[PDB]
Parts: sequence; structure tokens; C-alpha cells
Amino acid sequence: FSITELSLPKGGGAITGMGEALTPTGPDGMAALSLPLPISAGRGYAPAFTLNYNSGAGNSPFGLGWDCNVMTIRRRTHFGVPHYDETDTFLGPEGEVLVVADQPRDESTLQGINLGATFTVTGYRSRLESHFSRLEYWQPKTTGKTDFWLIYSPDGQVHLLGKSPQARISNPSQTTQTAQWLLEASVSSRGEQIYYQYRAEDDTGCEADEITHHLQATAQRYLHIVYYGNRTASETLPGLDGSAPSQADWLFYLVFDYGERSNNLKTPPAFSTTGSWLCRQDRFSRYEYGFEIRTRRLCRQVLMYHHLQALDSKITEHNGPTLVSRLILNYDESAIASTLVFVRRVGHEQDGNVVTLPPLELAYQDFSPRHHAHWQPMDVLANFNAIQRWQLVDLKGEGLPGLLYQDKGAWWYRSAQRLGEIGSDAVTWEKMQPLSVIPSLQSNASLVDINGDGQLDWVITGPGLRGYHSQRPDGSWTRFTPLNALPVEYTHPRAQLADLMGAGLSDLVLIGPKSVRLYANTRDGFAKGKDVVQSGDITLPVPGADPRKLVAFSDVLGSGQAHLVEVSATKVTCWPNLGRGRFGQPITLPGFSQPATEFNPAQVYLADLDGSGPTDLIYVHTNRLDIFLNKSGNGFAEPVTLRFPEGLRFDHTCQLQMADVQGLGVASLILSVPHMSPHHWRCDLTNMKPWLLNEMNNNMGVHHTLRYRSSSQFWLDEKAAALTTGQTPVCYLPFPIHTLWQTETEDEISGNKLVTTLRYARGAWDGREREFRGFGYVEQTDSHQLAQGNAPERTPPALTKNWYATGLPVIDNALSTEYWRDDQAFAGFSPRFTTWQDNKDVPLTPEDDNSRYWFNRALKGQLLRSELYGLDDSTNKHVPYTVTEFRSQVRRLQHTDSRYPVLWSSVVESRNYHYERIASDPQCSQNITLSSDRFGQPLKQLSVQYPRRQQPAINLYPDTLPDKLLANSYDDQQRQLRLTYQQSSWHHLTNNTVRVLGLPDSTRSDIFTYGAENVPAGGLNLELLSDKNSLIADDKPREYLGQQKTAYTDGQNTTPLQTPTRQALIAFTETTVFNQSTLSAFNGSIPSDKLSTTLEQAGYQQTNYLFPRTGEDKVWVAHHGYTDYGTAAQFWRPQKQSNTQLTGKITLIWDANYCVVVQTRDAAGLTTSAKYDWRFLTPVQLTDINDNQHLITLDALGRPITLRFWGTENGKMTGYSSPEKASFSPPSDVNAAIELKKPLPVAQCQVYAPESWMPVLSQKTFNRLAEQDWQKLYNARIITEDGRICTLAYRRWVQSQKAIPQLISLLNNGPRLPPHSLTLTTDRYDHDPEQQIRQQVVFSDGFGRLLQAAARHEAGMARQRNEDGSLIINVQHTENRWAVTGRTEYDNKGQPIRTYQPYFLNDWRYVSNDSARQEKEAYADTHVYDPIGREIKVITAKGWFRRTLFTPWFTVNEDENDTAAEVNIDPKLYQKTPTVSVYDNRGLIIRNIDFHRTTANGDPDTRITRHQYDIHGHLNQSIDPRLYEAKQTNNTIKPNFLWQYDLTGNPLCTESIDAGRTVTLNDIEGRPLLTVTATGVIQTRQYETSSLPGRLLSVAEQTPEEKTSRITERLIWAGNTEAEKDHNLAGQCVRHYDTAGVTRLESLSLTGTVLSQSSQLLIDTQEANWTGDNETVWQNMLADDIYTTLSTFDATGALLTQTDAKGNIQRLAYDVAGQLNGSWLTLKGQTEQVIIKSLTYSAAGQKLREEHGNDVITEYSYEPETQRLIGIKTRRPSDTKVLQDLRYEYDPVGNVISIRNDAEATRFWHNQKVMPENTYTYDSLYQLISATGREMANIGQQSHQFPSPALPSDNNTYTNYTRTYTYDRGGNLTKIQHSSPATQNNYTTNITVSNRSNRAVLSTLTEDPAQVDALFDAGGHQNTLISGQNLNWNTRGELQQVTLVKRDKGANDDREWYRYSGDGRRMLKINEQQASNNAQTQRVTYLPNLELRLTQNSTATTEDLQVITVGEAGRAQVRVLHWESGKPEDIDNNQLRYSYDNLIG
Repeated sequence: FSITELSLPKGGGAITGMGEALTPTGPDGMAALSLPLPISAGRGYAPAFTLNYNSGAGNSPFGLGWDCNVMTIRRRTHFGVPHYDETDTFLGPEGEVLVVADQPRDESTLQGINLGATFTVTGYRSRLESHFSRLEYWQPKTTGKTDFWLIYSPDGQVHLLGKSPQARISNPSQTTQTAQWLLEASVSSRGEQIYYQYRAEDDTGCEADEITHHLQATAQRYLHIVYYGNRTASETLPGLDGSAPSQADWLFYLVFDYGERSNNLKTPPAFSTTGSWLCRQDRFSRYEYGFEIRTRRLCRQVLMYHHLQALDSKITEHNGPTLVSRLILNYDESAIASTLVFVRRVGHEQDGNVVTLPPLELAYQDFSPRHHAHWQPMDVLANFNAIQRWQLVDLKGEGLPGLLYQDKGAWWYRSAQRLGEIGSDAVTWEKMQPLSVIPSLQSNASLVDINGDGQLDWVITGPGLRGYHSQRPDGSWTRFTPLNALPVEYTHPRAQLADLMGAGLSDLVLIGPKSVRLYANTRDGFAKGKDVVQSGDITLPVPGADPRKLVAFSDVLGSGQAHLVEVSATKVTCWPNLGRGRFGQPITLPGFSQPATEFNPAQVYLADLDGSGPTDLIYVHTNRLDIFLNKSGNGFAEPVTLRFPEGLRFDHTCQLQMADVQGLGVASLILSVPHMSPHHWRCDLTNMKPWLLNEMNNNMGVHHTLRYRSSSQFWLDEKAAALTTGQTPVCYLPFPIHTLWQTETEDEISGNKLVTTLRYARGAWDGREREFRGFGYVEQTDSHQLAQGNAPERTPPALTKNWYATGLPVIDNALSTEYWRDDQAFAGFSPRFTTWQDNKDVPLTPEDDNSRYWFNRALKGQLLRSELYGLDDSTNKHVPYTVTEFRSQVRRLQHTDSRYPVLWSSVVESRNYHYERIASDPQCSQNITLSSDRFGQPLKQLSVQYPRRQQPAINLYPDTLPDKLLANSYDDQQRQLRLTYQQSSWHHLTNNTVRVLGLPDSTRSDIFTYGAENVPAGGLNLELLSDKNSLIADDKPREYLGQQKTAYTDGQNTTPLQTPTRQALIAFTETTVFNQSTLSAFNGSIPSDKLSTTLEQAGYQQTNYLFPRTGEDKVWVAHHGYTDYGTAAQFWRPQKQSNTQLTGKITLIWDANYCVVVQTRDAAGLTTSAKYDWRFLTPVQLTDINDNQHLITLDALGRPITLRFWGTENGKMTGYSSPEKASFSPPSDVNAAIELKKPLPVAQCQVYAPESWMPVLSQKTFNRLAEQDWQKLYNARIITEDGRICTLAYRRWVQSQKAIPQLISLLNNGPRLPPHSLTLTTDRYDHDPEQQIRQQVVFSDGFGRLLQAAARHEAGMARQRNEDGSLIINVQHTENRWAVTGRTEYDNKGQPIRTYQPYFLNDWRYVSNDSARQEKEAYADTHVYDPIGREIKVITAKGWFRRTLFTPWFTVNEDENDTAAEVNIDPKLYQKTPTVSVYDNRGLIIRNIDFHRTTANGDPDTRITRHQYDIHGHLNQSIDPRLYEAKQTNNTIKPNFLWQYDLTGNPLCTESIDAGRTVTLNDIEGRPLLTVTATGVIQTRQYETSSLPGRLLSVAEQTPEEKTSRITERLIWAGNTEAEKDHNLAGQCVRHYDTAGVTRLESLSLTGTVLSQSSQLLIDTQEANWTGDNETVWQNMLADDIYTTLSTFDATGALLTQTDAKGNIQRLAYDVAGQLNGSWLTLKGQTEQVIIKSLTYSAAGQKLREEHGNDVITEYSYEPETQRLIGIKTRRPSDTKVLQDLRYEYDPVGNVISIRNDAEATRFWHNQKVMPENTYTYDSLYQLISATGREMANIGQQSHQFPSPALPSDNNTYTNYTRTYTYDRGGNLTKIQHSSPATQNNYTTNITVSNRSNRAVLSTLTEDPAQVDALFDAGGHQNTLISGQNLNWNTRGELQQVTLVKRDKGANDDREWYRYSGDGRRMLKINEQQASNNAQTQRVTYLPNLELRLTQNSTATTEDLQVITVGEAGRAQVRVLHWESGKPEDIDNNQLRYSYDNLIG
């Protein structure tokens, strides 16, 4: 909940990129990228699309690898083509199998629309529920109607998929057969709609042969237009009746363009276009649905269109829908496969110009066989004899092919093995091993389960087998063939497949890894067999009949099925496989031909070499071989000819095999030669799989690099490593997965790299469901690689070990082994299997093996365990930082269907260990889900905080710890078992038409707190806590924490309803705040009989407990978050909003479409208005409550670029000139904007340069080489349409020759800066001739982080930036000066690792990183982090360093002093004084441990400050070291503080020993209602009424004596009158009566500053008691004097002039950076005289050179490493006299240790010239222990008696002195020892501290601690300054009166009394002296920059004095004394007194 508030965006700052993000997806092991589209949120209900990459993905309309998946529901094809009948299975939108839910029913209508037939509707749900959406299948009983799907989502949405033919993929031959129902429309639960219109495939743009050979290519559907922002609310799906969409009915359109529209940067595309589709080169076809689906299109643009004429009816659209944002997708087009290699966001300005972002470049692994073709001898096969009769095939299913051969009449296999070093990809083969089968027993073409595997996987074909009758029986041997290369229905043939197979098959000769040449047995039935056999209407070639023709199975189309292929000497022909034995009409694949007289089919091999999918065709010559690459199953490219190993001639005795010996998925050439040696050679055409994404560059300073490694190589590593130990691991992954193995992130600006390296093991493959379960073990290793010159302190590699369930128990069970072992840890988790019965979970054991299979399957993918380690040299390197582990629960929701059960998988338990590398003393929390409802919502949850282990014997903590610290880290709050117990109740709306899920109803939290011995086992788990004897059983007690209930409305009636409506409108929220317990805090402050009423008056209400227990009555709640909603026709949009029943509602006025709020009217009627820019739906103009205008403008990308404001000050129009009055075209390049001069009619102007990292080509270089040259450069996307150099393309173009020298050579470093933005900021309005233009430039990095900021400063000395970005330290004067601040260097995880001090530069431009790193005087602090991301070390620029050690129960902080010994006064003193923070098992700091030490050799006192938190988690007690010590001997000592809270954590009662007991009750608005102070005063506050904002109106106070209240404060707030607006007083407290008078507000400015106010004071005799409602009786209590202060400010709000209540005028002047640089004063009547005439600053903004009106100069000196103040010279140039040069010296942490004045003494000290250096010494807590100094001789002993000044006549002297300070253990200064030898005035001041508190008094008042506390009032106010001087105090705790001298017998005392403002400022001081000789009254009135001092007697007014103050005290404030009378003779009038101060002023 939040009250709506209108505001305008801010410009400049960081630079946001495309938003692309690289995703992890650990267990599956793929590289996955997310790239967002420019979709407008519109009204709120909009399409959710992202453009996604995944390395495992094939080709798509978005190129190879990507997709833009829309929600589709489709038939299941995994196990083969669907049959389009009652047996097909359906997949939901996320791919899960769908299962019949309910029994079907008959419906002929839907949402009041008539469907025109009786539909049978069937319920469906996922077999692995997650979202819990519900699906419906609507099937017409009567023909002529189409079937469709509904999805009732769990969030009220309803989706319609596949009703209209435009949104379904069907077989164009028999259109009845539906393959995919695509999302057609959807509607929200509040009346918002979305319609998805696709666009079927056609022949437009295709060439002749494409259309000729691909018939009825209309099946494919492409996404074309998405309509949303419906103009008329409705809960009905659009286009349900069947109508097409009308663009006028919508506000927003998302258009996917596939080439129709123009694609240039000069003109914006048009919503409607006659343009023609583009036909891609890599056209492809898919056949898994039983028919061809052709794809010919590539999406070239994604365009957002707004209906501006409808959003703002003052806009007229001639083109049609207007373009608001554009996304260009440019490809690397190829006939083999197109790849998305360029992505760029673009916007079009109104003037035609375009605004652009840096493009995202992407690069994929290319395939260059010519450069990579090298034959290497297979040295490993020298002992391998066989050359002609052996198969290189993966029999055992390991992912790599082994050696399958026969020798000596036996059969032998040889698995693949790692060659030597683990991690290398080298491969060999292990010692032979006999096959588990015997080929002799087998029949011909027989299925067989090789190597004892359960499943039949291979087919055997040989002469010696039964049934072999080959017509050409020459040179054939027993052969094995994988069943996956043959069609799916080979087992039971049918149709064309059956006719082709005919009688049978003789041989099956693998010619590739997946391609099988076919030979048939002697035919019968068609005995003639003249070549072809006829099947249906297709002629099939009989395999082997024609010896001049190859006949084989091979996926020459790259689609996933074993197609039929014939190869003649002249053409390759393909019959595609349509499943069930169906084969389609033949397609000719042009491009391959051999001379008919030479062609030999035995020389043809089919294998995927390019890895693009389709099989490539290798024809083997004698001295070479030709490689025909496949052009997307559309033909073959020109051959790549490869030579053989020199001197080799391939003949019929040699052998060639195409085998994946690399595991890359591509194939390599395995050559075998008998007569030459070595006999076996190997050619790898690529060592990296091609076409996978491997490079990114956002052209903003980030370069990503991906590297993959085959899962098979990880299998080899796993096998080898697991074979070091004598164990046999089983491979459960029988094929390659190209896993993401390294992600390298390179910051091109900082040079910092970050390499994240991934290992995999325990890969799992399900043979039953033919799915990949994932990798059981995934290892991750982040390694920072910072640039050279950086700090030697890097962050060492961080290692995360993750174990994920696979659902295969043989693996999951054993995963427990690799876990890090802890004999003390709790029992590991086992997955829980339950069945849904009687509305709850019932644990079962899965009955049969099938149930086991499914139950375990559900577990797949869940993170079981994660362990974090730091890989450094620490002695705990092998101990994890953190260890998390998880327990899954699988529930059986339904068992009806016999095939699959319906299961829900959830994580019921989670456990979190924090060891921090300390194996002996971990923290452990654990969350459990005890029960949940049918829809998965939790009903009972338990959060477990475990206790600390009792102190072990083997101390694993470091021995460098302070002594006794570890034992002092133990606390009883650490030894409590804490069980937070949360109950929840929900609302579900479920029927055949409604599904709203997860709606909250009620929540309750209690908490069990148990002794540490109750921790069982082995630990707690779901079962021990669900038991009868559980610790959380219903009979065991528990501390109630709170409860909340959500209150819904129907939108029309107030009374909350029992069951929410589909809209789920939240009326309000009911929250418990009090119970009886917490109410005990008001005992004594609010009488019992009067308590309820009071709470009622404050807004609280009584209500029963939720989930009430026996004996619970009532609690007090607050209702908050009230909303009054509009009608359904208004999209149920909020119209009014109100926080509580105590305040009025604010009213929201929406635009005409209920998209945005255009006006707010608060409960007082103050109006805020917002004009929007409907290109983006962002506010761009604001009319404030004072009817003033604030305007901005936006560029075509939505970024603010200009800000103005104007309005009325003092009833007059002022401000910046509107664009009508004065126009201003903002600059485009930062340089010209910087070269701008005054005036400007803007407050601000932004200029964005995101593309500044891309070098730009010289226009004159464009002229130098132009057009043809440029066109070649541009076509390959080296250059953009604008002169931008694309970094990645250029990179892959330098390493590619034939480019010829790059005359274009500005990528040669030079003019490239990080992304940056400029902000110009005017300080005066445009019609002000002294307007300056402030200039700031901010630099971002490619991740969008702030690097540095430059601010134009007044000319002067500054360092220099070279032409190449080099930093030069030697300073020099310049007129182009910039303060550089914020300079930072990050690593690639965003962590700041170097932070530099500010510095002046002669340029705004960025300084190269290595330049600043290589320079020491570029002072930089280094930061050092741990793998958790916490600072652990900081090495300052001066050398010192701080350090932080994190341990599970305490954190140790060593500061610069504490560590000075490891690298000032005495480093051994501060040795081992760290500050320790000791936590409990709730992360709450329960102890602060310090180590006190005064001398280097003393042993440390241990200071313990103990904090105790109640079981609500609230700070209950705090006790300091000395009372903690005193309490160990007497436990009746009250702690320093004792707090009592409510149930939400608000403090109610504060019992302080120092400040007393304070009680406070707030109202449901959070406002103080009733306070009771420690002295007894009752403060009651009175606010506005329930129809108003609820501002403060009165403050009343009632002492215990006063029997009636006194009204101390009245507030009078302004209204809406046009006069108030004319003075900008709306909503302001115009008349404020306080304790000392009234403050009146007369005029505010456009910047909210006060232009005129006036104070009036009470007559001295009247206490402030504003009673009644008549303001005149109040005004009569005032003194007539009106002190009016009035001022004028600049455009930024800075003060320019101020006029005090006596006409004197201070004037200020600022510089080009907003720093004060001038100060003048004009006394009433006199002329203006300067006070400050010059003032320069340091780069950090600290005062530097100040020249006062007396020509005296002050020069400040700063330590460059730290900016610490080290010098204050004060000199007078008229006589070259150094009046006061103070020099400071600090210790490392910054304590002042020495102050020496290098000036010579003043003329006031006789014969004294030298002033001694002051020295100060501290202890380990930095308490001042010793001090030396100088003092005038005649000072004597110190007290409140001020000395008389020394005069030049007296010839006085000053001596040295030493003071020594003795402090308590609670921080109290107990003793001061002043020793001054020469003077001989040695004394000791003693302070008596109370024994039970920190009240302490001067010894002269008492020496007895037990009597000190009674020297203070109840609230710690000392009521006796000194014995005889009584002190009285306000009712607010402010000093009321000092009785300076008492007098008896009714006489009058000497007294000083004070009057303060309502907010605590002293306004009036009156010193009264009743000395008889002259009864003198001094009166001081404190006013803004003015003091009025008036001294009177009973007879006349002696003195009248005005003290003017120029500056703020402590900063060289200059006072001026002006006398209206009583001026003494010996002082000029209007005296100027310039103050000159020290460090602390």
C-alpha cells in the first residue's frame, strides 16, 4: 500500500544499457541469455516477452539458438508423430504432460458468447503441478467447428489458445489435424485484455525452386501484432466470437516485423505497410508433427506503437499508430544457419533525427575447416592392428565411441579413457573387454541389448547370421548399428517404410555416426524388382538394387528424424520421414555431382561436420576428399577439398570412419591405412563446436567470452578421478551435452577480468522418458583477475559446490558422500513421499516400482546441497563458509489415470549453516513447512534458530585473538532453541469459470522458546514436530507475537465481505498492535478504568484472536490502507486513498483511459496536476499546490533533457521563461554544451553520451575513403549507419586478413571515453544578467556504475590530463578547471576495490585507470572483500589499514591504531584493542566488547556492554560495563535502559536510570497522542479532524500540580486562497504559536525557501497558555515588537540576501560550482562594505584561501592522503605578520595528538615570543588521558568564575601546564589533575559519580555517590548548578532559570532565565541583578543573523546594542556591534570583529 504522489523523473546520472543478462541454469548445463524487448507497460496488463538464447536450442524465426517463446499448448511428439485421435497426449505451455482432471461436461456457451455448437469440455492439469493453473479442452461434438483450449490461471487471468485458424498450427492437407494451439487472447481479472495476432507462412519473397519444391508451406505461424490497452473494460476474451482485431479498439500495439517495413536510421517504420516479407537463406522444415512445417522468415524488428490520438485527443495521427520505441535485430545471414549478431535500440525524434543506444554485438563459434584441417598420427593406436573390420562406436553409452572389434575369433570392446593429465581433452581407449552378447547366436538384422544393458539398443547384420540373403555378397562382415539412426517405427514397420524394407535387410553399413547405408535381402512378391518398388503414390528405390546409387537413412534436413536419402552421380534425393512409416514426396538437394563414369557409392559418407544439424556429405577421392556442406537441408555448397597425409593414396583396402571422438557432437575423420605406418590418422575439423554463442560486447565497456566443454570429457575426468580410488563409477549419460564451462567477464575500462569456471559430474539420463535429468554435481569457481598495477591484495577464488537431485535413486542416494563431513551436524535430509488424503498429506512408501519411478522423478532439478569455500592459503581453506541443504516433498494429488500420477514437488525443509570456516562453532537455522493446502499454500510454518554448541576443547579460532575474548563471546541468549510458529489462512475462488488462488486471509505468529537441551538427535525435522510429543504441540505453551487479517470489498459497499470477488479488492488491512501483556506498559500512565476509551480514541479496535486458543479473549488492532475503487468500467482503479480512519482521503483523478493519474487532491483540497508525454506514459509537466509550473522535456528514448520552472513569488510572475517566451534547442554533443554561455531559459540541461566507448570516424576521413570502401566496412557491421566503430566486429576483422591496412585507425586508442552524461545547471533565472552555468559530467561503466564526477570550478591550479588520458601530478594553472570526485574502481561483481581522493584537473575528461593506478600521488584506499561480499580489509593511502574478521558468533574490528603495530604515539598501546560485536542465534548484537588500556605494557581491562532482546526480537535491556560489573555481585542493580514495546516494535515505555521513565502512546497514524515525561508532565497532542490531512493543531501540557491543562502550542495552517498561492503558502503552517511567542510565515519562493517571516514574543510576565478559539486573546499576550526577517534566494535555493529585523542587509555571492565566494554587509543607512572578498576551496570542498574585508588571509592546509585539516595560517599582508599559524598532528585513526602554533606570541605577553606545542595522549578507547598547553599566569584554579582579561600594560606572562584526566569505566570523567610547576597553581578537580547511574556532580555538592542521584530531578536534570544556585526547568526539559544569588526576607534574587522556541531554540535570555547600587537587567533577543542586547535600570535604559552576525559560529563568523545608545567612549560605533578559530571552532 502507498499513497499516490506525482513527480517528474530526474535526468543524467548513470547510463542504463539494453538490460541483457546472462543466466546460470546450473544443473542442465546450458548457456542461457535473456534479452528484453521494448514492451510498454501501458495500463499495466501487457504481454510478457523476452528474447532468449540457449546453447541447446535449434533454429527459429530469430536465428540459430534464440527464440521468443509465446504461450502455446500442443500435442506430444517426443515418442513419435502424434496420431491425431483419442490416444494423443498434450503438453501444457511449460512442456509438462497434461492429465485429465475432472470428468467432461457439455457446454455450448462461454462468457455469454454463443459458440455455435455443443462442445464437450474436459479438465486438464499438469502431471507436475507448479503454478496450479487449470486447463480446459473444448472439443466440438459436431463437425465444422474447431476445438480450442482455455487456461484459467491462478491469478484471475483467463487465456484462450487456438480458437481462430490464424492462431493454430494445423496440417494444411487435413486441417482437422491440429498440432499447436497458440495463445490467441487473454483477459485479466479487472477488465484488461490482450489479443495475439499471428501471421501464416506464404510464398511472398521466396524464389522459384523454394516454392516449387515445398508445397502447402502455410502451416507455420509467426507472431505479428499484439493488441493491448483495450479502450473498453470487459471480462470477455477479445476475438472469442471469431472477429479479427480492429486497431481503433486498442491503445498499444507490439509489432514484430520480418522485413516488411523500412529498416534504416533515417525514417521511422510505419504500423501499416504494403512491404513484402523477406525470405531467409536458411529456410528449414520440421516434421515431428506428422507433416512439413516450413520456416522462411526472420524477425528483423520489434516495434512499439502507441495510439496517441486516443491517449491524448489533442494529438492527431495521419500515419496511424505512432512509433515510440524500436529494436533492430540484424543477423549474419547464411544458407547454412543465420545467427543474431546485432541488436540495437533506437528512437525517432519529431524533427526526423534519431536517438540511438550502443549496439549489443554477439558472436558464435565459427567453422573454418581449411585452416583447421591437419592430419595427426593416432599414436595411441600403434598397438591396434585391425584396419578394415572395426567400428568406432559408443556401445556402453558413455558419450564417446569405443573400439569395437574382433580378434582371434573373439569379440572385444574398448571404452574411451582419459589420456594422462586430468582436465585435458586428450582421449585414448582402455584395455579390451569381452562383449556380454555373442553375435553368432544372433539372427540377421536382430535387435540386441549390448553389454548386458536391460534395453534393446543395437541392430546386428552379418553374413554368418540366420536370414542373411544378400544379392551382392562380397566383403561384408558382422556389423552393429544404433537403433537411433533408424526410423522410430523400424521395429514394427508400416507403409512406405515397410515397402522399402520389403522382404528384409541384409547389411546396415554405418557411413556416419547417425547415417546408415541400406542393403536389402533378395526381394519377393515384387520378384522382378526392376529397381524401385511402388508404395502409395510414391516410388521408393529398393536399397542396394542399383549399385551406382547410394540408399541410406540420414537427417539431411537437420530436423531430428531418419529421412530417406538416395545419392546418384548427379543428384541427392531425400524422402522425408512423416512418422508411422509415412514418407513424403521427394526433394532434390542440388549442389553435388560426380562424373558418372567415376562415381562410387562406397566413397560417400554422411555426417554432421559443421554441427549445424543437417548431415554433410563427404566424397572420398584417392589423394584428397571433398566436403559438401549442407545448406539447411536445401542443397549443398561448393566443396571444400582436403588433402590426405602426403604420400597417401586411399583405396579399397583402407578405411575411413566419421566419428565423434571429441564428444563435440560434430564428427571427425578417422583414417586407417594398412601398408603405411602409422596405420591410423586423425583429422579434427574443429576443436570447438561451431554455431554456439561465445562472445558478447555491449560497446559500453564490457566484453563477455563463453567457452564450452563436452559432458563426455567431464565423464572421462569423473571416471579417471574415481579410478584413482579403486571404484567403478557408472556413466548415466549416453551422449554429448555441450556444457557451459567458462564465462569470462572483461571490463574494458578497468581491465579487471572475472573468470567463472564450471565443472560437472554425475550426469543423469532417463531411458524410460528419454529425457535429460541434469547433472548431479555442479562446481563453480569465481576467479577475479584484476589488472596489473592494482593492489597485491586480490580476492582469492571462491568455490561453490552444488548437488542437485536427478530423480534416479542410484545417483541421488550416493550424492550424500561428496558432502563436507561434520560429525556434529544434524541428520541429512531424505525426500518425503506423501499422498493427498482427507485434505492433508499422508506419508507413504511408493507401492510398486512404477510409483517409485514417478515419485523420484518429481525430485529432479532441486538443489539438494550447497557449500561455499574460499580457495586461499588460510589454515581453514578446507572448511566451508556456509552450508545449505534442502528437503523435497512429493505429494500424490491424483491417481485416476493408470499411465501417470499427478504429483506436486515442493521443498518442505531448508537448513542453513554458517561456519565462517570454523568447523567447531557454527550457527544453524532451519525453516520447515508443516502443512499446506491442496493448492500448495502454506498453512503452518516453523522457523528454527538453534543454540550454540557448548565450548569445544579443540579451539580452532586464531591464537591472535585478544585474551579471554572467546570465552567472553558466550551468552545465555546464544543457548536458546527458538521456534517461530506462523499460521496462515487463504481465500480460494474455484469453479468452472473462476480460478483465483493465493489470496491472503489471516496470519498469526507465536514463538516457542526452549532450553538448549531440547534439541534432539540429529536435529529437528518435519516428523518430530508433527508428533504427539512435539515441542509445538497444541498443549504446550507459546508466546503470542501477533496477527494480521486482510479485508476485501466488492467495490460498492463498505461492509467487508466473507469471500473476496475475482477482482480481490483490498478494502483495508487489520493489524494487531496490542495485547494485555504489551498494555501493561501503561500502568500508572493511563488509569485502568480509562484505558480502553483512550485506545478507542486513538483508532484502535478490539477483535478476537485469529486461530484462537482456549482462554484468549481480545486484542487491539489498527485498520490501515483504505482504498475506494472505481467501477468495473474504470478497470477497478483506485479513486480515493486514505491511511487510517483518523485522516481524510486523497482523491485520484485519472486520465480518460485510466492509465495514469493526472491529478491528486489531498484531504485539504490542495491540487497537484500532471501533463504526460504519451510516447512513454511518464509525467512531463507538474502544476503544484501553489499553482506553479515545473516542466521537463524528453528525447526519443524517454530521457529527461531539459527542466524549467516558473510561478508566482509575492503575487508576481517570475522564474524561468516558458518555451513560448524563450525557446531553447538543447545541444547534442557535450563539448558544444560546455561551450555555452549565459543566458539560458532552463534550470537544467542534460546531454547523454552512452556510445562514447565506440570510436567515431572523422567526417573528413569519411571524405578521404568513401562509399565503396565505406560500404564494404559497413556491410559487415564494422561501422554503423552513423560513424560508430562496432568493437566486436572490428575485432573479428583485425584477426581476418584481406581487409588491407586500416587507414581507419582511431580504434588505435585515442578518443574513447567511458559512457558519460553532462548536466548544465543555471543558478539564476534567464532574465538575471549574473546567471552562471554550472557544469557536471558523470562517467559510468559498461555495467552502469558510477566511476567519477567532474564539476567545473573557478580557474586556478590543477593537475593535467594528457592527450592520451595520462595523469600528470605536477600542478599548473588553468582556466578549464574541474573538481574530480567519487573516483572509484570496481571489480566485475560491482565491489569497489579502489577509492581515490578528489583532485583538480584541467579537463572534465576521464583519466585512464592504469594512469591513476601507476601513480602513487593519486592517493587511493584499497578495499578487500571475502566471498560473501563483505569488506574484510582496507589499506588506506597513508599505509595504515583496518581489518574485520567475521566469525559465526562475533565480528572483530581492528582500526588503524589497532593494527599500527603490524606496519603512532606507541603502537604497542593500541595493540589488540579491537571492537568486538557478539551476536546471538538471531543475528542481534548482544554484546559490545572493548579493551581498555592506558599504558603500552599494562594488560587490557575488558569492557562488556550487554544488550538483551526479548523473545519478540526487540531491544529490551542495555547495561554498560561498570554497572554490568557492579551487577555481577548484586543482581538488583537496574540496567542503564529498560524498554517496553508494542507488538509491532514501537517503543511504549523507556526506563532510563539517567533520563527517567518516559511513556508514550501513538495513534494508528503513528502520531504521538499521549506522552508522560519522567517528571510527571502529561503532554497531549491534538490534530486535524477525520476529513483532513491530519496535521498538528495544538500541544497541551499538564503538570501534576496543575489540575487543568495548559495549551503550549497552536498551529494555524494555510488554505488554498489565490493570495496564499501567490505567496506559495499553500499547506504551510502560516501562524505558529509556540512556547515563546508566534512565528508568522508571509512569503515562500519557488524553491520552497522563506522570503519573509516575522517573530513576535510574549510579554515577559505571561506564560504561554493559548486557550479558547479566539486568536485575538492570544495576540494580546504578545509584545508589540515584530521581528521581521526577509531574504532573497537564487534559482537553486541558496541565500543571496537577508535582511534582519533592523534593516541590515547581508549579501552573498557564489562561484561557478555553487561555493560561497563573496560576503557583504550593509548597515541601515550606511553603504555596503565587503566582509569576505575572496574564498577558494579544495577539491573536496573544504575552505582553502579566505580573504576577509580586513585584507587578512587565512590559508588552510590539508593532508592529501586523508583531507584532514593540518594547517590554519592567519596572516596580515600589510606588515607581513603571521598572526596565528596552527599546525595539527593526528594519529592513524584521526585523534588529535599535537597542536603547535608556529606564530610568535602576541604583544600582550611581556618578553615572551615562543608558544609551546600542545601534546595530547589517549588510551585504547581514545579518551583524552593527558594534555599540555599554555595558560596565563594569574588564572589560578578553575571554576565557573571567568578570568579578567590581561592588558598590554600589565606585562603579563603565560606558563606551561599539564592536565591529566581519569575516567570511570562508564565513560564518566571522574578526576582532572592540573599541574603547572612554575606558576605553582596545582589543583585536582574531582567529580563524584552515582553508584547506580551516570549522574555525577562536582565534589563540592557531594562526595557520597549515594547522594548524587538526588541532586537531579526525575529526568536527569541537575537542579543545583552550585550549592546556592538552584536550577529550574521547563515542562520540556529545557533550562528555565538559574538563581545566581539567593536573597531572603522577600528580597529579589540575582537570576538568569530563558525562553525557548517550540522546537528548542533559545529566543530570549534575561540576566537580572538586584545589587542595590545599580539594579541592572540585561536582555538578549536572538534573531536570524541578529542579536538584540538591551541593558536597563529602574530609571533609564543605559545600553541598546545590535550584534550583526555574518557567517555561522565556529567558522570565522564576523560580528558587528552597532549602538543605538550607551556606546562606551573607547569604541568606535559599528565595530567589525572578525573571529578566527581552531579545528573545533
